[PDB]
Parts: sequence; structure tokens; C-alpha cells
Amino acid sequence: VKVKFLLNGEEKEVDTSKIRDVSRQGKNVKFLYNDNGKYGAGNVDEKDAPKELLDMLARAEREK
Amino acid sequence: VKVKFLLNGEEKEVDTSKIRDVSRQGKNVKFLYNDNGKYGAGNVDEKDAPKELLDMLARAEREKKLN
Amino acid sequence: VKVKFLLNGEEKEVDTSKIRDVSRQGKNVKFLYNDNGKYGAGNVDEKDAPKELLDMLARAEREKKLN
Amino acid sequence: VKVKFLLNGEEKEVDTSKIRDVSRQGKNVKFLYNDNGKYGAGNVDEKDAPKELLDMLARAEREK
Ligand SMILES: [Cl-]
Repeated sequence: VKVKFLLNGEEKEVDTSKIRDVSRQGKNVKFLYNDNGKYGAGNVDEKDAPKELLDMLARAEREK
Repeated sequence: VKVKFLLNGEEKEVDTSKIRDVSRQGKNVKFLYNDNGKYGAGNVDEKDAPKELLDMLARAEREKKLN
Repeated sequence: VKVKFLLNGEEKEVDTSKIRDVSRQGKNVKFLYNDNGKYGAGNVDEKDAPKELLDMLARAEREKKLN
Repeated sequence: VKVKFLLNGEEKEVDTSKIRDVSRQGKNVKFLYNDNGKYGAGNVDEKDAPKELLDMLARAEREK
């Protein structure tokens, strides 16, 4: 699915299939993703995170 | 060791220990970092990248050619 | 920042700026480094890896899952 | 081809197809290689380096 997120306050979008590492501090879900061959980063409030991304977050937390 | 750069026209400084990824496009060094629970992204010219950051870049590029 | 380890039963110290690659096998942290024109390899338990070296390990593992 | 080399003074061997970065300081040709999914390192005197490895060294020097 598509994730709408901010990086340096700018609105961007990426498919969840590109997402590689996910974590949460307070309301912010931060993640790294494959940005056409190099890493990119994003930030999304937890309330705005799609089901698929929340699933990734909880899996990543289980792996910590 | 601090990396000083411009973030949306504002002067910012980030400790190298906060840097999570670094990449290069020509003379530009792009870095992703932790900032108070968020990820931020900065860019510096290679001349303004501290040696510690350039060493991270060389490791990242070596890891990318391992396969 | 120095990494202190045993190299063929001898006490050795290497500056983190000399480290070229780092990997982990269980609790073992393996690192490849420059030493007077040669590459050497050391191993430390993760408890004896300085935070700077553990940060290099986390970057290497992130670069390995980018693809 | 096979390269016979030393790491921490111990004799090892690896195929040149695994070699990834090559450089030389004095008589020592040092290199990194893919060691079954993680990097390994080696050192070989230039006089003991096979043709294939010397070719890699000169290419790497041209890229510096
Ligand atoms: Cl690094």
C-alpha cells in the first residue's frame, strides 16, 4: 500500500514494499526505505500509518 | 564530531553518532540521521563532510559491492 | 576511540578510524582493519565493542538489507 | 584463479572471483573478498599475486 509521510516537513509518498526498517518514538513512526537504490527516510504519525506499516512496526519491535 | 549543514535554509548541526546512513551523488554527500525521534536528511558537499562521515560513506559503498 | 582485542594471543589496539568492515556472529563482533599497509582481522565480544564500532555494525547491517 | 594469501600471518586461499577491493602499499597487495556472505581480508606480496589479481590492482588504481 502507499504510505504518505514527511521528511524535513515535506510531504512524500512511498509503497510499503520499499520499507526496510521501522520504529516508533512517541507518536512518530519513522522508517527507512529503498529509494531507487539508496536509502530514503520518512516519518508518519502512528494514526496515519496504514495497517501494513503498523504490522511491520510491531514485527520490528518483536525483533528488538 | 559534528556535521554542520543547511536544513530548509536553517543552520543545523548533527553529531555523527546520530547518522544512520550515508550516500554520495557526485560531490554531494547525503546523510540520514536521528533527530528527537524523527529521521531527518541532510546534504553537504564532500569538502564539508568530516573524515568520520567520509569513512562511513566508504564502508557503505564497500557493503554495497559485497554481493 | 580504540578497540582493544587479542590477536594471536597478543594484546592489540586499533583506532576505529582504521576499521574497514564489521560483522556479527551471535555475540562475536568481527572487524577488518588497516595496520601498517596490511589488513588485519580482530574479534571482540559485543560487550567489548565500543559504541562507535557497534554503530558501524548497525550501518553495515542496514546496507545489507537495502536491496 | 586461486590466490594464496595471509591474514594475521595465517595461510589461506580464495578464488579471485570473490575479490572485491584491491590496493597496494609497498610490496603488500591487500584485498577484501566475499567470504560466504560477509567480508574477509587478505594480504599477498605483489610477487606472489596472480596475473588476474595484478589486473584488478591496476584497474583499482586507475579508479583512484
Ligand atoms: Cl559506518
